[PDB]
Amino acid sequence: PPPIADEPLTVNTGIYLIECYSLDDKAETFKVNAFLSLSWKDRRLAFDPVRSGVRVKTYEPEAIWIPEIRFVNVENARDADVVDISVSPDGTVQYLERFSARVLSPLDFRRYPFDSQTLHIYLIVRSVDTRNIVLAVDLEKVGKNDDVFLTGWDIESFTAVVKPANFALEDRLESKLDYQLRISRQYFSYIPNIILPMLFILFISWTAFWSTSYDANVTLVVSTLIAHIAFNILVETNLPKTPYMTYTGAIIFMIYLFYFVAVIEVTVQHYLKVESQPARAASITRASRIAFPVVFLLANIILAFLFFGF
Amino acid sequence: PPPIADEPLTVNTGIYLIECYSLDDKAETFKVNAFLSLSWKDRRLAFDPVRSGVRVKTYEPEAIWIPEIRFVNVENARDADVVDISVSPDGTVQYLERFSARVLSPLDFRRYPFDSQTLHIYLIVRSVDTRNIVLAVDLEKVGKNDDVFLTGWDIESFTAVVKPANFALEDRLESKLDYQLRISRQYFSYIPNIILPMLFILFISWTAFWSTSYDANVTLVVSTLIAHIAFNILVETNLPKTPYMTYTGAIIFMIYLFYFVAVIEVTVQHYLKVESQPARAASITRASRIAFPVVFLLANIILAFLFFGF
Amino acid sequence: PPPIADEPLTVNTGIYLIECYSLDDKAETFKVNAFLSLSWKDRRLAFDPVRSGVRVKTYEPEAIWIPEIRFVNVENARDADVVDISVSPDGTVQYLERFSARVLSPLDFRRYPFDSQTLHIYLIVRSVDTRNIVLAVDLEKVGKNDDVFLTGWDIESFTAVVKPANFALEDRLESKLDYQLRISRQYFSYIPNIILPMLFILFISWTAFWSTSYDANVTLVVSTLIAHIAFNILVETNLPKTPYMTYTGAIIFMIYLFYFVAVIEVTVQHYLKVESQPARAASITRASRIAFPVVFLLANIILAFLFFGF
Amino acid sequence: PPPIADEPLTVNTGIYLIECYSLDDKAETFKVNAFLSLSWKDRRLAFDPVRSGVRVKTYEPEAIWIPEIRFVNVENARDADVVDISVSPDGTVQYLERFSARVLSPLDFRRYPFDSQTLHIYLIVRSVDTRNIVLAVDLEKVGKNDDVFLTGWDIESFTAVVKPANFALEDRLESKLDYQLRISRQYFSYIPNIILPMLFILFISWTAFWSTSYDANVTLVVSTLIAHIAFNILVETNLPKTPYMTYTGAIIFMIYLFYFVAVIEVTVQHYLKVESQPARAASITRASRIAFPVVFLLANIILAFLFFGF
Amino acid sequence: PPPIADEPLTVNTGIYLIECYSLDDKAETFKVNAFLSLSWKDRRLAFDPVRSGVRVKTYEPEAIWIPEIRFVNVENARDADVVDISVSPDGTVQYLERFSARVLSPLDFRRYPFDSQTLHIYLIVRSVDTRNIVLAVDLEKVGKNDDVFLTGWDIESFTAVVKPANFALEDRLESKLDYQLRISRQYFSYIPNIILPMLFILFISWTAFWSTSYDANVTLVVSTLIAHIAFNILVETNLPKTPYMTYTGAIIFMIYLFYFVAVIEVTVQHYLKVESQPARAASITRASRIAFPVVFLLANIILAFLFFGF
Ligand SMILES: [As]
Repeated sequence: PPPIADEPLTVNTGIYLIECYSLDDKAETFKVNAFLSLSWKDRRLAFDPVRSGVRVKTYEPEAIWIPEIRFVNVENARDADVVDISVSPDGTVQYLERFSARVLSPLDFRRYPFDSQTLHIYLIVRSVDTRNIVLAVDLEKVGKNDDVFLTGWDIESFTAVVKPANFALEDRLESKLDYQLRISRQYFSYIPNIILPMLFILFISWTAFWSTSYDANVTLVVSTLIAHIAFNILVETNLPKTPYMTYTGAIIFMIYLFYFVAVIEVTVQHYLKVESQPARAASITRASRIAFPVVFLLANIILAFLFFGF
Repeated sequence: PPPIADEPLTVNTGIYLIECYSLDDKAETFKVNAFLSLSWKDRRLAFDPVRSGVRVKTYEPEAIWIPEIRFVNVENARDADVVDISVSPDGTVQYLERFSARVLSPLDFRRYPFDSQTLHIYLIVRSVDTRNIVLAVDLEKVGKNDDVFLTGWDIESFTAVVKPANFALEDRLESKLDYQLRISRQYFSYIPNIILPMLFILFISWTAFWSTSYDANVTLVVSTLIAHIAFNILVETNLPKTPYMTYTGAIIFMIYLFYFVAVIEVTVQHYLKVESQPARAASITRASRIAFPVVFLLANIILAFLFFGF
Repeated sequence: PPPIADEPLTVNTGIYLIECYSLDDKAETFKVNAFLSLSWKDRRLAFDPVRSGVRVKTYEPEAIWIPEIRFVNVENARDADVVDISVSPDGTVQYLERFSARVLSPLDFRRYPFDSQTLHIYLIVRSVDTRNIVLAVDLEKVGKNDDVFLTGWDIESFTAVVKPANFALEDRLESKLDYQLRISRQYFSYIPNIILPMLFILFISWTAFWSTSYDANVTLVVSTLIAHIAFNILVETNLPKTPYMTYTGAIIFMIYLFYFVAVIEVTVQHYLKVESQPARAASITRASRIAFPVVFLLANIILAFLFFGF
Repeated sequence: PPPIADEPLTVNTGIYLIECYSLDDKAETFKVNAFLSLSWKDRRLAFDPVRSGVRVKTYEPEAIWIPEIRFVNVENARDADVVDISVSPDGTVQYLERFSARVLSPLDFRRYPFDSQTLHIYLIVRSVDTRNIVLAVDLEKVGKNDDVFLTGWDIESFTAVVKPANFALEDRLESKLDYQLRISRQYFSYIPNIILPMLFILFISWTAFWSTSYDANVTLVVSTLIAHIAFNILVETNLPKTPYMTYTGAIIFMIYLFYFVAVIEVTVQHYLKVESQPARAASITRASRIAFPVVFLLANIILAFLFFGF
Repeated sequence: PPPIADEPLTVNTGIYLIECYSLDDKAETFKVNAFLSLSWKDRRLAFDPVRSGVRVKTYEPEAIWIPEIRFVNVENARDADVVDISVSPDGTVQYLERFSARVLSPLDFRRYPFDSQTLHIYLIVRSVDTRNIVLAVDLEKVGKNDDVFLTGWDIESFTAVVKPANFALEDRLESKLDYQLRISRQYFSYIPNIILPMLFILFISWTAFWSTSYDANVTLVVSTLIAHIAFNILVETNLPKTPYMTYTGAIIFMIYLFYFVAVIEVTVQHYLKVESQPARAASITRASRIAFPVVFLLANIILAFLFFGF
């Protein structure tokens, strides 16, 4: 039984994030638990305050016509408990639920450890014989408690795009709203646990540039290579198959080369050193011990720049 | 209370993918959230527009007879919220739900990293005392929003096989429709993260062909073999027990042989070199350093061709 | 309100597997999604066809008395949606649900990778003031679609034991039926991924029988031992704590010995070789390089036979 | 509407384990699926058999007053389906449900692999204006089918403590009953898979007592130490953080010492052997090769005894 | 139908922990199963005891107006079964449920293995046309059975902050209460299983200070480094990405340096020893064998102090 408007019936939305959690880089999802608020004039519900009880009367959901606001990017439909309904005397309705949904917003792992993401919540509304246009009421959209959590992320700002996108879908226009959650990743921990440990094994690798024992230079350079894979693999886990190159995975891969030529050298500073031409061998090893650190720190400036600097 | 047709009652289906996600190579499943649309003539619902309200009247699901459209390849029954119902005056009904199901379609890992998959959704309908034939209405089957996601997959095309398959099941014919989602894998990331890292460890392996120290050639060749397992295992995880040979697992296994004979050689270039016959030993190592890269790059053309080229 | 039979009321069961999945060797469970079909004469429901509507009338579940068929080996009670009810005129009822349960059937890992399992589904029915006997109707028990999946398993045959087991439980006899699903494991993949890789590391281990450097024979034999654990552990994961010896775990353990004595020898071919008695040492190593492969291939025939051949 | 007793209303309980599974050493829980049976005299329900139908009349749960029997050590409230209700003519009620709960009973990992556990199920009942006392009816407490499973455990005996513990909680006495499940662990598999593999690596370790090459005695003793961690870690996984010392973790830790002094020796038999005093060095190594095996087998008798023998 | 108070209606809360479990350091959550108790005067419910039945009358939840007490830090809404309701004659209502919620409270891993945590439960209540103020009744808040478990934690004390925090949220004041659970970690097991095993591998590392073979000093020091990662990684698992430095992760990282300079030395005591200046080399190694243990034990006092001592 929809409210006989005179034109498109505006319905006034607003989300108040209460809990925010389980951001899942792999699945590109996150859990949210907030308030949903809705308002609309249903002139029928109008009531002489004086002749009746008080300012507003409260109804159960069955009694009133209430507009189906579905979310768009959700796994299942959301779990919502209706907190209150409050018809004003002119026929203005105050609806408030407290939903708990798992949201499917995508992420840009381009700068991975140093990435900033923007999450989305959608809310379509499908029209009928009155058109339904959604729109935001920013007094119930300051939705964000001062304790929203979201581990391993700094939460920058929850806001909403005031202009709805009015699609037409299978012959009844829908109205879609864009609620936005902006987040910076907490990259700190990736340093002591990934970046540094990773760099160290790289350096040890190439003390083989001050050694002359092939036997202890393989035992060295090769053993270190292994550990890099333990890290390569460790990272490549908490991270989806991007069809594009992730910054961290760039440098994590640039590295493999520095282990490769490293080997090449130790191998060469050996074929030379045995081809009775140490003249050359200890010239190479002599230089290797300079070229690598440079070309690395160089390539990383190149890389680092190539990603963030662009 | 079914609509007394005069022949098989056609019911007009149509899916509009809204969200698409959690494709699970291991389980061979994916999550989907779309519109389901249905139409049929229920002459009873017919109504003088002029003597009554307007173009169409809307009903709750309980009021109208509505045909049970179950999905076939689903884990549980799907979670669906009814978006709208709209009986036309001739008795034509417009049903629209927004279901959210976890779909069980199988995949062909034959070309694994470079594989293209086709996913399915089925929709049977069980007949009664009127036969029910489903059929597609392609205006509500352009079902695919321009933001369907599906991480790690490029989405080629959502369409449907217009001719239903009319089975007879336990004495009431059912009508089944085939909705098709075609996808190409995003193979890019498998390169910097699996293929390349994997090839590198292989090459280092066989710098042992320019070494002459057994001790540093095992520490070398053996250490590299281990890492290959870290990769072998890494891959063999995000991947079901195919009863058949997966391309990537082919080359991932072809490799083990190149590690084996590698060892064989270093081992031989040692039993020879100590059987006072370096004449031979440094003839073998001499050639090993050519045969392996060739026979590999050769075998890979052979392999690569054997898979994609056929 | 049970149907006043004149003796034990037979209820006619039948399962039609539609989906079959998530077989979990660790938990000894599997997921299933099938039809449940039931029939019984409730003479009360009988109806003059001529004086009434048609062949059969359909009821909602609340209207008719319907016998509680619980499954026995289930985690929670099963999730079932009622597909149809059809009382015949003599009072014969056609019930059809589509349940989706997680089933708890045990497995025999004795021949592990080459094991064949038989899964079970039970269906008790608890009697009241008429005795209830269940029994199978094999026209609704050809339950098995031609697309049942069950990854990593070949599905041999779904059938049922026609004779119910009529227990008496806490004073009301129950009737239990045995539905059986027989499956052979798809052992193929365990070859390129476990068995072979495993054998290789074993062989490399004992090239130490053609080496004479203790230093490169430990670096060798010990390094390989490690990798075997990586495999030992890998396997010991997707596999419950059987109180009995699993074939694969037999040979996976027989192996440890061949690594042990291997060490013993290299260690001995060293205490001898340094006790100025290479006379003996290179006699041992001489034989070791024959005994091991034999005694192995021998023990494996012994083992293999001991398991499958008995 | 409770039954107006004349004193404490006795309610007669009884559990019949049907399925038993997912014992979780880490979480200290287990899943169970059994019958719950209850009896009480509700004189109101009394009925002239002769003037009425038969021996007993059956009711739905809403009709009769039925006593809330909650379980105590449960994660969530239990999932129970009511199997039957049967009021006798004196007003004696026969209630039978089939619940399925996840139970939270603790375990004594003191003798870990060789531990015997006793699990619990509780059933409080909160009184009102008649006191409610629970008590066991041992004819519905032989609850244990002859197929109860519980992988990796031998099930010794399901029984119950006949005397309830009548607490007073927040001013209404409660009555609590103790159902007991006794289980021995199936320790067999821990031998081929943990204990033995673990002892082997220990012995190999100290063939370094018959070697004289520090270089191959470290590559030896150190490589073996690593593998022990692979086992140390493997075990320390399927096992909660006991605030106390687990037998297995005792010997798994005693071991580390035998690796430590082992190293000490090889290290010493080297500082000695190079301080031109092999007089001593090969006196130490000479004895080391006796002391360790003894002091070990000695300490293990000490340990073993200390745990099981006390 | 709310109770027409004369001022803010106080509602009297109280939790009695019955079961406590699944504390999840990674997710920062825990499961709880307790009693919730509520009291309020609803003068309407008042009843002449003499003219009516007895002391108190009991109602079903539907009959009475009952205040919505939502928990705040919960994943989903909590699963609660109503145990009893008991209106006194003045209109005083005794509500008692037994809920089972998964609670989202954060933790301070600063002292990780030796950390003490405080968990929270919240209970808002949203006002209407009478203000609702919650408050604690400490006779139903001694909520904590003498068998609360919580594996791997010693439970210090369950209590509550008597003064509610009265927020105003979207125009209706809410009242929030703070229930507190204080817990000390059971750090014992982390010793035999992490700390000690970890220290051992560190010591062995630097027996390389009494060795002079570079080849056996890398095979030594490098092999031990690997094992430390097996531990580094092991730990870094059961532990969230803190944006801050965890004590255990401090010392677990301080370590890497002692492996690094260790290498440096062995590498140097080799470039020196071969630059025909053993004068120096065996002066360094001479000192290394003192400096490291000191600077370590020193840094650990520094570290240990830095964390716990501040
Ligand atoms: As190694």
